[PDB]
Amino acid sequence: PPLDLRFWAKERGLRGKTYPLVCHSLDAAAAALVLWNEYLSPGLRDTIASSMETDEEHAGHCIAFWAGLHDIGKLTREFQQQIAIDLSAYPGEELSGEQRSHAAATGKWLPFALPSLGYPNGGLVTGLVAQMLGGHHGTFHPHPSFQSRNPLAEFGFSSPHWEKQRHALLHAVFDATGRPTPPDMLDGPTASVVCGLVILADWLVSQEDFLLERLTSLPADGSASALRAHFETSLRRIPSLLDAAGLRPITVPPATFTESFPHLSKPNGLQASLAKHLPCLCTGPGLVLITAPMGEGKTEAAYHVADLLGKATGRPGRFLALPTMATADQMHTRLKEYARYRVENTDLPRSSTLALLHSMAWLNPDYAPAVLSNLGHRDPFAATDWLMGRKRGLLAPWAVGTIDQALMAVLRAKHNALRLFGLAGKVVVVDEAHAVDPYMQVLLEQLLRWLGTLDVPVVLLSATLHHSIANSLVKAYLEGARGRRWNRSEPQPVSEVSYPGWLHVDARIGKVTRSSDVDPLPIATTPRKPLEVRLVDVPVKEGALNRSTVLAKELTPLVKQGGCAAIICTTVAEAQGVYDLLSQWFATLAPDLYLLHSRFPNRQRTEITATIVDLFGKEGAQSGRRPTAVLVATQVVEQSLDLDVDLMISDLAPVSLLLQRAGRCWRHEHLGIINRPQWAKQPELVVLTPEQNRAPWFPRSWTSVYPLALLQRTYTLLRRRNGAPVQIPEDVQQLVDDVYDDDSLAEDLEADMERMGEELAQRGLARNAVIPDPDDAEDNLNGLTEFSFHVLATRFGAGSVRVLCYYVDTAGNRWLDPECTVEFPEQGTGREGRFTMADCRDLVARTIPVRMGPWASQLTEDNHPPEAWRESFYLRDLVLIPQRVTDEGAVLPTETGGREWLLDPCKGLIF
DNA sequence: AAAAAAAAA
Ligand SMILES: [Fe+3]
Ligand SMILES: [Fe+3]
Repeated sequence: PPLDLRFWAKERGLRGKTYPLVCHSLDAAAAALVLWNEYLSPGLRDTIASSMETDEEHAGHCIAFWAGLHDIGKLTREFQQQIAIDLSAYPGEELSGEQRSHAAATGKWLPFALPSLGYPNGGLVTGLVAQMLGGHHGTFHPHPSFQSRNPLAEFGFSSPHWEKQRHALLHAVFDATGRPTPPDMLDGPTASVVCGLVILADWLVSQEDFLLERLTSLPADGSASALRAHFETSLRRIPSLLDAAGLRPITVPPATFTESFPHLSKPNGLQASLAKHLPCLCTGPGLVLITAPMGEGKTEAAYHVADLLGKATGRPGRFLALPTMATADQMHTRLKEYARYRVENTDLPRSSTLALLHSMAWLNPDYAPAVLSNLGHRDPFAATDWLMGRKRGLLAPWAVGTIDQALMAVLRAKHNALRLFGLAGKVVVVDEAHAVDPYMQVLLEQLLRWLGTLDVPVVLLSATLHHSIANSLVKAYLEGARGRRWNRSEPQPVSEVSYPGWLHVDARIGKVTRSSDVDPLPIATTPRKPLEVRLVDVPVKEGALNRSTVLAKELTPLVKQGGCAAIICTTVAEAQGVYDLLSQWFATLAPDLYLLHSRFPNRQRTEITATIVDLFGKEGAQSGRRPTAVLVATQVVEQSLDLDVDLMISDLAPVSLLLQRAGRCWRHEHLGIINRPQWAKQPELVVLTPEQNRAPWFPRSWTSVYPLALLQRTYTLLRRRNGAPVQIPEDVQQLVDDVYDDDSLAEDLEADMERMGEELAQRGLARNAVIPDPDDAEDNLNGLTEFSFHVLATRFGAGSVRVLCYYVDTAGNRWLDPECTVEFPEQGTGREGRFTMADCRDLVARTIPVRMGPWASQLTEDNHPPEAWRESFYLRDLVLIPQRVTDEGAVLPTETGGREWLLDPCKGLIF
């Protein structure tokens, strides 16, 4: 039966014309063939073809065939009738009432039509292929279950008339894709990756410009030759689609370590070790763990290892995962200049974007941009509009972003196959591994498991990391590589980690090689004085600390001779108070005071951070800008601050964090450009702690952020040391390990029990969130996107919402400032009162993250933005916090949600 | 009671 072109696949946006289902099908086939050849990493074609146990050319054709069958389910009365169409010649299959999606039809039809071409009826291959294609809008469905011997009919495909056309179309794409034979073998995780591929094919050839063009040259009839021609014409056009979307591979030539960093004069201990010992080890897929301090150039080490693992696996793509948006912003810049220098300066990639992947990237004026428009004229690595979209970010050839963007691949959620696919062709590098908590850790573990089975190499960077965590992460990777999980009797892969140190895991044979194994000698780092740690008891007034006496004593030498010092507090109110205390004291004269926590407007925090890393940081010490200054802060000090302080005062915290904090003490001493006042004899950490009145007691505010047992364990650990200073990095790992491993450090058995149960809560909630282990998804993709009864989180806990303070006078008119000069925008200044990106930028610059709590259940009408803001994705979910201002001009504490709020210019948000 | 992230075809 010659096929009927009357059946459509697209209408909308086409100016009254419709695009025939055959044509869209072949476009998709052609798009997949091109993607397979010009987009996929060489080593991913190799992994995919191995699963299917056939050659790359056959694999590709199979895949092109499948992709051209994705919308076969549209060929039904239920879909076709949505527009005007003459179906007089096709009686039967009357509307069932089911309202069943075209992608579900596809998966319901294919299992029972595919055998007519060679596929095994009831076969594993047949089932997966159908299920995968049914998942093409991001949701997988169950295998079709049926009770009769006529499954086609049982599922609604009962018209012989409609059935010939469904078969004509099946044979048409089969013919155009070279009639490939069915593969012998196919498996879940492979199929899930191919699905992402079929999705990217649908998306690319669905762009209105592409469709409006193809509409000029539709085939004349449904003849084989007209259809062969359409396919070929579409083949011709797909590479321009890759160039326009920014998707071309970025390949970097092999080089030595010094060739790759020519402005690096002295290669480091770490660096010399890795570059010397790893190339022999990197023979194929595998994991490298590197644990080392700051200032040891782990960054340059990782780039080099990534290129090694890259070449070995035929994976030129990169994804670098960062703990924060700020650090991802920094690294994206770093990675860009590296790529500029490294790629052949003659042949710049002008149609290959290096993407930045996080939720605040759109509002980045550097990154965000301001069709075949300007093809081959963009700046190399520049962000493309296409790659701004949706869940496309991980399809960029190189990308840097939050670890969260990688974790979303293994969460039960729509289009997680897309992110799996985008990751599958890359080398993935996760930085700051020691910073992922138990919940994130179970997610990182399922990710590692899935990368392992997909042959993607992984570099894990960490500061000092507990051996149990290191073990978990390498065990998961290995579990994926080898196709089965660990036994209770099987010996652990990592029983000790050293700091500094590194480790390599071969996916194939499962062998773990430590650095100590290949050189007995320890790796040399920057020599530093041992860190002095001193416990100072602090009096307690009304369950809180009276830091008064102690702050006076320890800071007095600073008031005389100068120097930089930092006071770290466990909560915001505590930091807010301490700043008030030193505010009043310093009023009696010299020296500078600063305050940083999370509760400042975005612009003001970027401001405070900048003048702070400026004064205390490397560039300030090198510019002679370092003052002759006291920082008050919360755990913001823990991430991403270039600071060098002469003294640090911290509340008690888990040693891991207390050691991380103390990384600021004399951070840049080796560079003898730095003047330390006389009283600064040693690098020293003063740990504050309540004076007790038999297992240590701590303020409730502290035990709300850290587990009491953990505090107790750390206190005991440090007391036991009797004033002895900490050799860095010599005693570091020991302390990290023992604070958990040593049970005599926990005298309060009830609290230690509550701590382990809390961690059990975290791991278990994560275990519910993630997709199945690759071995559980072998013959069935359905649990990848299955959930019932809300979006699943990449981080544990209640989360935050951004708030926007506005101000009211006694009318009351509403203003954005306390002066009441800048009016509150009901509308934004764009044509037709619509908000621009610039509007959203200047607005989001004033917002503040607030921790979720009871207050959010008690909001009213005047806490919600106007009708107009409901339009903008960026402004929609904001919460307004009113601030009364008197006619005299004073700003008053103002009720919202059952408490009072006050935005102070020096202390930020108070409640 | 910290910090941290987070419309497609
Ligand atoms: Fe579709
Ligand atoms: Fe489609």
